[PDB]
Amino acid sequence: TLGNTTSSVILTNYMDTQYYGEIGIGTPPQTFKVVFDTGSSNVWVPSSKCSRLYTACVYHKLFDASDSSSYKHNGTELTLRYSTGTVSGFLSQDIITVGGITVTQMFGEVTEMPALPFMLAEFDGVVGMGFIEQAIGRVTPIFDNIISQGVLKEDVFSFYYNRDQSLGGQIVLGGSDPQHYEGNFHYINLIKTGVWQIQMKGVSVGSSTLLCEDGCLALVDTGASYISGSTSSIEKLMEALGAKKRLFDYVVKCNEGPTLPDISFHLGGKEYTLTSADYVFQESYSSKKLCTLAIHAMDIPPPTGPTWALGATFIRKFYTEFDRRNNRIGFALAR
Ligand SMILES: COCCCCC1(CNC(=O)[C@@H]2CNC[C@H](NS(=O)(=O)c3ccc(C)cc3)C2)c2ccccc2Oc2ccccc21
Ligand SMILES: *[C@@H]1O[C@H](CO)[C@@H](O)[C@H](O)[C@H]1NC(C)=O
Repeated sequence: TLGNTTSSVILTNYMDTQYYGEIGIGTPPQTFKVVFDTGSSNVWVPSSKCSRLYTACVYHKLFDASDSSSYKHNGTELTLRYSTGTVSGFLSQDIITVGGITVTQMFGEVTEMPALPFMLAEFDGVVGMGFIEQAIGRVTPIFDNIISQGVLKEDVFSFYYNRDQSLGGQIVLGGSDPQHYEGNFHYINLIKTGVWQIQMKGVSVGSSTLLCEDGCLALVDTGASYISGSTSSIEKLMEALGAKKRLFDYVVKCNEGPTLPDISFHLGGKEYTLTSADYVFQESYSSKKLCTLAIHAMDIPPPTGPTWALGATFIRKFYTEFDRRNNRIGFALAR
């Protein structure tokens, strides 16, 4: 069933690395800062039942079921794994408000939240924008529950991520916002339903296709901060850039940031090009300082990986539309 409704969520941009919006859980609503993640399908927030020995729980908003008149108990144990850390807790049900839409949703109350990395988290929880296939406990994802209401003009959702005092970004549920893109969308069909993953035809450093020559996978992840490849791919890429590997990143000398070549991603029919301005955190131009890149090595395990991931580095240049009706991803140049 389709309606006429489009709904939007204003996002906050934290240092070009974290983009999050707000949701309300319960009656009266308890508000949480959440990441809208196409790379996962579970909704979770920290719990009032999290032990204060977890320092992260001291530093974030906690859902208290005892203050909500609409809460429905479940209790099923749940463990959720991410790139940087793992959370564990139990399932609960309550009303969730996302941009004006009110939906009865099953979500996990997190009772184990490690200080590393959750102390670095500016957001409280996560809202999974993926398919039921990737959902732990085979729990209906929020978008599937929103589609079921028959209010949305279309079964699509769009992402706009700004460059670091105005709008941090925007999510549109049931459409796209033309104020944030230029030209026309170019679509790429998903390899298979269940994942927001597409086929990538090659990666060039300069003009020459130095990587992904025999084809590779690309996960379009709104919950990822960077553009990521396997340890091997990123080693070749960085060697070509003249970047040196540290513990958590690669760096160049700040003076050599503007001289770095363009990086292109062959997706569907087109070439998606990023200049050094799009992938270097250009904090200065000093010969005496090191500058980080917005491209990181990430070994994404099977069945999803080995795969590349196109996170916020890519979405900042290319406004992204996720089409649930036709199992495809659309890109247009972001305004
Ligand atoms: C663009 O804004 C996103 C900002 C949030 C990113 C970010 C980091 N990004 C992430 O975790 C990614 C979010 N999207 C799903 C992805 N899963 S995966 O399939 O690629 C994968 C799964 C397991 C392993 C071992 C490796 C890869 C991991 C985050 C996102 C969602 C959930 C938790 C989370 O933790 C933290 C904790 C601290 C700091 C950043 C994060
Ligand atoms: C928890 O939710 C699932 C559906 O996700 C349901 O089938 C199950 O019976 C629930 N468990 C309890 C104890 O309510």
